[PDB]
Amino acid sequence: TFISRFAPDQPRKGADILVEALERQGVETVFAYPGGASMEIHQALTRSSSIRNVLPRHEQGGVFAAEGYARSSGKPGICIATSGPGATNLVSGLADALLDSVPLVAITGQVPRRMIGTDAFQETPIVEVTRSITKHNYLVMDVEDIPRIIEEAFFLATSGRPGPVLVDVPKDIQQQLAIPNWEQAMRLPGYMSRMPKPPEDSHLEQIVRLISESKKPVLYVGGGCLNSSDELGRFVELTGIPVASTLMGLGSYPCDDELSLHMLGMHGTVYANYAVEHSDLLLAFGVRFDDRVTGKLEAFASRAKIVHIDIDSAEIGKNKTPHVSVCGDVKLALQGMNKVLENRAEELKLDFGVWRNELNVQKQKFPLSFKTFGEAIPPQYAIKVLDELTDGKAIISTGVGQHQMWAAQFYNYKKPRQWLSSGGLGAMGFGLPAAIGASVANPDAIVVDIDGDGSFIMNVQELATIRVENLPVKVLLLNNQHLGMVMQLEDRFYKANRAHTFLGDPAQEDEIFPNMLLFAAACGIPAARVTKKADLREAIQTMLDTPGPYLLDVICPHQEHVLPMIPSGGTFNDVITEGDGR
Amino acid sequence: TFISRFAPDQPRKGADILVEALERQGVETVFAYPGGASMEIHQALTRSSSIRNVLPRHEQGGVFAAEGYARSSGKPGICIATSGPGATNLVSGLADALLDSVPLVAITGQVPRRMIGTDAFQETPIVEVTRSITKHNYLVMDVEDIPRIIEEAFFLATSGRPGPVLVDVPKDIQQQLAIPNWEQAMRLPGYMSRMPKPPEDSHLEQIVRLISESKKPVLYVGGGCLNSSDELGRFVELTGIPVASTLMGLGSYPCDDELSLHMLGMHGTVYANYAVEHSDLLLAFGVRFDDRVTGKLEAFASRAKIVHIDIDSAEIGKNKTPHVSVCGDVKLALQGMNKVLENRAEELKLDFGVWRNELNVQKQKFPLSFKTFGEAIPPQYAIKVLDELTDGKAIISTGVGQHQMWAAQFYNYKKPRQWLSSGGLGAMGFGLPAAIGASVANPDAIVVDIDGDGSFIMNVQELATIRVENLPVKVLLLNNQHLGMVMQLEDRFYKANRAHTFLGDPAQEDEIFPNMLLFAAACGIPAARVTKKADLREAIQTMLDTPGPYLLDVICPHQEHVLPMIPSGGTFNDVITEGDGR
Ligand SMILES: Cc1cc2nc3c(=O)[nH]c(=O)nc-3n(C[C@H](O)[C@H](O)[C@H](O)COP(=O)(O)OP(=O)(O)OC[C@H]3O[C@@H](n4cnc5c(N)ncnc54)[C@H](O)[C@@H]3O)c2cc1C
Ligand SMILES: Cc1cc2nc3c(=O)[nH]c(=O)nc-3n(C[C@H](O)[C@H](O)[C@H](O)COP(=O)(O)OP(=O)(O)OC[C@H]3O[C@@H](n4cnc5c(N)ncnc54)[C@H](O)[C@@H]3O)c2cc1C
Ligand SMILES: Cc1ncc(C[n+]2csc(CCOP(=O)(O)OP(=O)(O)O)c2C)c(N)n1
Ligand SMILES: Cc1ncc(C[n+]2csc(CCOP(=O)(O)OP(=O)(O)O)c2C)c(N)n1
Ligand SMILES: [Mg+2]
Ligand SMILES: [Mg+2]
Repeated sequence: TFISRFAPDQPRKGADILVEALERQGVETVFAYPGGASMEIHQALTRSSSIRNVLPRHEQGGVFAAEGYARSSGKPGICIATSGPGATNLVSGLADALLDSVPLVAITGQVPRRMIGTDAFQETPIVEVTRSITKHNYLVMDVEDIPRIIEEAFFLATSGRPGPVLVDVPKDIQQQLAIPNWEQAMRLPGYMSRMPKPPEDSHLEQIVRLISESKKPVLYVGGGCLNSSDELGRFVELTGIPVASTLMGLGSYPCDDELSLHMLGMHGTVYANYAVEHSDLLLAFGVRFDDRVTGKLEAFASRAKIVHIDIDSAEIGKNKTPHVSVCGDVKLALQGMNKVLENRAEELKLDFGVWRNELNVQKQKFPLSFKTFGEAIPPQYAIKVLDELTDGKAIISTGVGQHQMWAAQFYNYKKPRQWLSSGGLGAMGFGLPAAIGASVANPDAIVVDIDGDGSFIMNVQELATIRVENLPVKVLLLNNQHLGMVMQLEDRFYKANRAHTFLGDPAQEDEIFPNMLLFAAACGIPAARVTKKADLREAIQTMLDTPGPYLLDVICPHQEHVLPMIPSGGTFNDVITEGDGR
Repeated sequence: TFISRFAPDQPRKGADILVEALERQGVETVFAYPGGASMEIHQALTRSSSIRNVLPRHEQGGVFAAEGYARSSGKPGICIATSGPGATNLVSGLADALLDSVPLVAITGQVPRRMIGTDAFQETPIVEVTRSITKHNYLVMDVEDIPRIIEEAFFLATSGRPGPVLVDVPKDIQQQLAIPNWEQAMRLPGYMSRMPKPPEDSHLEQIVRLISESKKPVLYVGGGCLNSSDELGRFVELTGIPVASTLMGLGSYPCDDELSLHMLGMHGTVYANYAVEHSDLLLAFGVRFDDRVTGKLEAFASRAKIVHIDIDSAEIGKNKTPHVSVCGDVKLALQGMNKVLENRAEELKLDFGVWRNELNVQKQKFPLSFKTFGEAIPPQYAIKVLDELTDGKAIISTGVGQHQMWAAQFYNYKKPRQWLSSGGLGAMGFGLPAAIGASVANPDAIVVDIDGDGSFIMNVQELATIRVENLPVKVLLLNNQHLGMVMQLEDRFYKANRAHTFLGDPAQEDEIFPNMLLFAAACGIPAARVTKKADLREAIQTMLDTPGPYLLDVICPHQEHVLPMIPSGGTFNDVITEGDGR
């Protein structure tokens, strides 16, 4: 029973209907940047006693904060912007939320309805621009459609395969007085008709049947299992199948477990890729068969029977045609298969110890390794220290690059929604704002941003947002003074010819530039810089123990390479296991 | 006779054809940020001995730098980015270059042709996204189309009404070897068929005829006259008609002249708006009748015969239907009308001294005024000092807000392409990167960024670009600690109820936050902060005299309001002339 701030017979502004529509959706936090087209919304936002607004310093930071808010909680992330340049600054976040399937709802202001199409002031057709980078978008043409469109937006953004939904609201609609109807149904007939039904018991038995007939099975877990942590953990108990996770599925199955193969793919471990290559049964639960995981599709699981489970019927048979397919919630498919495995425990043999001890041979032969040069800080080792000092219980957001892979390789995430990273779009500067939204969604959680010097500076303006909002965001900056991941491809395929990848000052090469500590100092954030490996443990411990925000400039040798590596479009027999830029 | 770096019978990479296509267009500077999809281009960029690359710290800064490069020189601005997040970061600049008609060419990398549509890694349909915010865009599907598409891109971006043109280049096309054909014609039949012919002598005489018959004529000059500085200066000699410029036409006719009415519109001077309201002939040369200039269209020049000259036939009669219309280059229309006025000098009376001395009455009755409170720095006065200390010969780029209007009101720009500001889209954070491109295009010019604390922080990362590239960019920061322009609308129409407009730290209200000096310090840039009006003249003089970059944190009282003001959709009888937030 919701309690409104207005009488049921009292006319109110359209912006008041919009804010109340958010309150009725359970929204507690929004990331709104004001402007002329959304000032009525920002005015009605102050009249709400339940919706907190985190004012960013850039709308790209606002939408990225809404992603980290969403990614670290499962709730939908809500960002608000004004028309024109405010909306165009959300584009990177919307395309990012789409490719990673993040529940997000973006509300942009717009010129009055009478002015749409005249190339007016701050007038851009944001609906036409964001049509291919959003799950769905709207353009409110009447104040009475506000409750229905907002309900459809949150339903579309959260149900099925989640994604971003944009709601363009003209200025005159925000000002028009009306009495909202909260009981009008949603106009989504063909969407709901396509919502997958619970999986049939016939499909689940044949999958369980194929498990007992298989000798070398591999679990291909991805971002679709973030809500099935317990269901997947029980499923491996009854089967004993090794688990290979994606960049997005990290945390679904604990990386520190003996059955874990960690990450597979281009930068995935050798033993995980070996398991998929030489498997006879591939259980692809909650994945989309990205090119960064398969490489040449004909070589991916070429000797394996593929079982694909998805909530998006478009992903099934999209890149790799499976044997058996199940269109539905993998959380339910695991629940059904679990009670089939325990009731048929005696019937089914289920002892793949020959197969996993074949993989454990590769696990000790080709493990995740890193060199330590003198006292220079290995970035891999620095992240391994953060794992130890936080007991693997810290929410980790990252940028995109070498530091992004090392944060995925050398951290043992125990639970899902702990690993926040742009994997689909791979957007730099995602780290710092995502940690902002994650800290707001989880106030009592250790939130650490493992960013790179190139990614960190892109949205460095959000350091002011961290201090103003008093958020205990930790910034573990892995400063390599380079556009590292691009530099690595230059060393491998372009004879180490630098093409605009150095980020420091060429007039002073051996001086670390920029001095990121002064960036934190400008925003009243305590900062420190560590260079030698001995001082690394205390420095990270100081960052964690110091209350509030903290930036740690961890200096790393730039010649490091992310290993192992499979070149774009290769097979398992093309994995690069050694080598750097020295 | 161009000199290629390759034999005419030698196959070369597609990226080498692309760079050579830029060299053949006279490109001397590009603003490129590397990525996996554009690494081949960045590799071929290093092999060029004539194209300098300014590496930004954010692609939004790269495209804004290309705008300032273009806006301050008339040459086309070229920015390059990678696929996915690199391209989505150009969106704000492309929509900005479209609404302000800035010649710009954007080159984005893309996944190989065989992968377009699979929602691949860093794969977004940038052509579909940017179709409504670009003059035109391309998707290269064969390496042999590179010379033709690049030639069509630069021709479309510069000819007619200029605008942005995007060229999406897949990765496999950059790698494909070929021998380019530089002599293939452009496939633009219906574009060139619509290119306006030189204006007929019949139209120009009737315009000159209407000038002698008119008693109260007003010149409505805009961004279309930036290339007609001399032609417009001679036209007013032969007619004596007062000149009212737009936010975009600033500098076309010197603001310090006795016939100048300065800016008209929402925040335009009272005497300029009075001239248009009580005119009988309105010469609208190079304008588009924006809502920020006309307000209620029925009241705009309601008693005036409207003569509209444009190179875009779509703008003629778009918002305000004119009497006489001329579709063509205003530079030629002025040349034709000039030689008609001097050959008919004796026939035509041409003495509007009764009308301009009627306007000079309003010029002294309601001039541009500002209060000076104690020793607090008036932002208007600070800009007036910069005009004096630079002799009005400094290239000025600004953000968007209160400081943007005061930089337009209280600076006497003597020549066009000296005033760089986002007027159409009104994009914040445009100031600092635009000054970067302007300084590269005009190395020996005084480049000053009159930015606001909200706009400056959005693209503050480009301070590293200024130091690395050793550009003498001056930053005159008008720090009001608020989202000023939005705060002003709160004081006027929302009873001064603050809705997320304060940018400092609420835990320490009287402390200036953030300390922007440490931002400059982090990037090795000398900085200073002035608070008292007496120290203002020496501080600005120190900024100018100090070689290289320099940031001046000018603190201003936030209660200041931009005056005069006409509310959105009003008439001339609705102008607000006094009032602030005190
Ligand atoms: C520099 C860089 C390197 C990278 N290299 C790698 C790498 O080596 N290895 C790697 O794995 N990734 C890598 N990526 C990331 C890669 O591009 C993809 O993000 C990754 O493949 C994601 O795979 P995913 O399908 O598990 O994630 P997602 O895209 O999040 O998975 C979405 C899928 O889950 C389904 N789904 C969602 N909910 C449900 C449900 N309830 N029931 C059933 N299905 C559901 C969706 O329908 C969809 O099919 C890299 C990224 C970057 C930036
Ligand atoms: C906060 C804010 C406040 C603003 N308030 C004002 C204000 O008070 N006053 C004001 O003037 N602006 C104001 N603006 C800016 C406003 O939105 C527009 O940018 C402004 O009206 C531009 O008018 P313009 O047509 O002269 O500029 P432009 O858009 O640059 O003019 C383009 C026109 O010139 C034509 N053209 C180009 N080349 C030629 C040629 N060779 N021959 C003939 N025609 C040509 C084009 O076809 C087109 O019609 C404000 C902006 C902001 C951000
Ligand atoms: C906005 C954006 N631009 C470009 C890219 C392409 N890119 C991917 S990784 C990388 C280099 C980033 O280096 P850094 O952020 O410093 O992390 P590092 O690899 O050095 O550890 C780039 C440019 C991207 N993913 N996003
Ligand atoms: C990216 C973007 N977001 C929002 C707006 C709307 N807007 C226009 S002016 C302004 C306030 C800017 O204040 P500031 O940059 O500090 O300049 P000031 O008015 O304070 O002098 C805003 C938010 C915009 N033009 N661009
Ligand atoms: Mg780095
Ligand atoms: Mg300001």
